[PDB]
Order: sequence, then C-alpha cells, then structure tokens
Amino acid sequence: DLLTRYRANPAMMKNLKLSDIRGALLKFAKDQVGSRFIQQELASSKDRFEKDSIFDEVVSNADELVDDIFGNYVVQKFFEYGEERHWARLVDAIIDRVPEYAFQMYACRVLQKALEKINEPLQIKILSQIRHVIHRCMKDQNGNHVVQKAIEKVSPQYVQFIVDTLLESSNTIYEMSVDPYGCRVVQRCLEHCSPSQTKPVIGQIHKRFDEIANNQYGNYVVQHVIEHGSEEDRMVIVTRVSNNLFEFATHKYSSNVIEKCLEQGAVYHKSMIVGAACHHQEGSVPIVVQMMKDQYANYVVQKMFDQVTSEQRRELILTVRPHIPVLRQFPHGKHILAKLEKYFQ
RNA sequence: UGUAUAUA
Ligand SMILES: [Cl-]
Repeated sequence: DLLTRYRANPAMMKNLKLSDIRGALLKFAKDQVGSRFIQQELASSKDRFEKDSIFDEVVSNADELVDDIFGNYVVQKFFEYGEERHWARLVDAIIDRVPEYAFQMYACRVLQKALEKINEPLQIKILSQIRHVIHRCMKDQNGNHVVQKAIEKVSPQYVQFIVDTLLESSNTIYEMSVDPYGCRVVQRCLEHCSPSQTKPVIGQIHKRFDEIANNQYGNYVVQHVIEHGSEEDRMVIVTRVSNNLFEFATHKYSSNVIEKCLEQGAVYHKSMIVGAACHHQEGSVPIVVQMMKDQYANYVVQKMFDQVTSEQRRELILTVRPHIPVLRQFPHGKHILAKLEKYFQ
C-alpha cells in the first residue's frame, strides 16, 4: 500500500526515507518507480544508518532480487565502494546460487559488480562457484562477461582454473576461439594472464592457426596473439602469413590478420611481407598486383603503403608501376589507385 | 569495395 500511494502522487511524498520502507523493500525493489527511489536515496543520503536499515531486507530477498529487471540495480548499489562493511554478508546471501546466476542476464550483472569492487578473498570466494560451471559459462551470452570480469580484476594465479579450462582438451581453445562468447574470454586471457599461462594457450592457437585466423571471431583471437604474444609468436605468425600471403589476404577474415601484422610488426616483419608481396613469379604477375585486384587483399596493400618504411614503400612502387594500365580496368581499381596516388608521384 | 562484443 505504501508503494501504491507513492506511485500515484510522488511529489506529494518527497519526505520518504529508506527507513520508512521497512518490510516493503521487496515490492519497492522490483518496481520501476520503487527501485529508483531506493537507488536515488542510497546515492544521495548521507546517513549511514538509513542505508543500513534496508540492508537486512536486501540480504533476506537477495536470491529473488539479483535476476530481477529492477531489483538487480538495488543489489548492485550495496556492492559500491562506500559499502565495504556489507560485502561479506551480501556475497554469502548469493554464494550458493552463483553457478545459476552466472547464466542469467540480470543476475550476472550483479556478479560483475561484485568482482569489480570487492576484495580478493571474496573474489576467490566467488570464483569458487564459477569453478563448477566454467566451461559452459565461458560460452554463455551472459556468463562470458563474468569470466571476462574475473580475468581483468583477479590476479592471474587465482584464475588458473580458467586457463586450465582453455587447455581442458585438445580442441577446447579452437572451440572457444570460434565461439562468439568464448573468443572474448580467450582475448582477455591473452591481455591479462601471465606468460606461463598464455604460452600454452598461444600454443594451441598455432596448431590450428589457419582455421582460427579466417573465422569470424577467431581472427580477433589471432590479432590479440600478435599484439600480446612474444616476439617469437609474431615471427611464427608473420612467417606463416608471408609464405601464404595470397591465401591469407584474399579471404574475408584472415585479411585482417595481415593488417594486424603490419600495424604491430617490427621493421623486419614488414620486410618479410613486402618481400613476399613483390616476389616475382616466373610465369605470372607479382602477388601485390593480384592482391590489388581482390575484394579483400586490396585493403591489405594500402595498409602496406601506410605502414612500411620509405625504402619498402619504394620497393612496392617499383613493383606495380608497370601494372597500372591493366589495374585500372578492374572493379574499384580506380578508387584503389586514387587512395594510393600520394605514393606514385 | 571488406569483420564481433549482453540490463530499466
Ligand atoms: Cl537470458
């Protein structure tokens, strides 16, 4: 009845405080208008006891509020930085159903707010439950964000079980790299995990490099290997793409990998790619010229002109200068050479 | 002329 009154004439009730909600916290937190009063009060109130008064109502009904369209924000407000005195109780209120909450679209946002704010003992206490559903959680539309959040906010030694799940079986990393949600977990792992953890992960990627490099999601995983992997990792990749420059460049997704190699690679990595592009075939035309005729590889050669040194750019100009006549007669070849005209003068 | 990344 208290909520029914407050919805009708809200401005006629501008004195309402959180201590007045009392046993109405459930109806308020699950209401569109009610949950905001709670949130606005929690943010604007300077009284620690008013905010603590409803907290036992929050703990008592946490299991019902975490995956509510509106209640999930009320629970999140008590995970904020100025509420550390309440973290341990709130985690215990939800700890046993974390395996469920990881897959729910509202409750997962609460688990992320927890991992973002709480201290390491409680973080490990939440990953304790994610351990039970980790493989299925990595691929979930909701759960992958909880695994991503753990990788960013928890020290590498306490997310080792996530890495060992990537190395669960021989095909796990391929399975994850080609999954629209598991591939995001692999990238976060490449960004934040220790070299002893990322070296076996990058090891599995190399064995099925071609498939992953041309997958609509795995190509992002390969691009993250180039940037965050070792210098030898970039060598094995650049040597791989250099010897198969035409195949990698003329496919929709692996063409982005060659672009990533040019933006990240050192001078001699650029030299391997430029050398392979200008390597004259005895019975045909240089690879860079065929690449300019392709729907995808033409963006790769302009990337070369934008990224290589002047002497390597010099090598490219002496290679395709005899070929502009036959190049202009291919689809979009006029716009391609026009973007390249600043290099042909 | 060519690719992704969840809440009122
Ligand atoms: Cl859902």
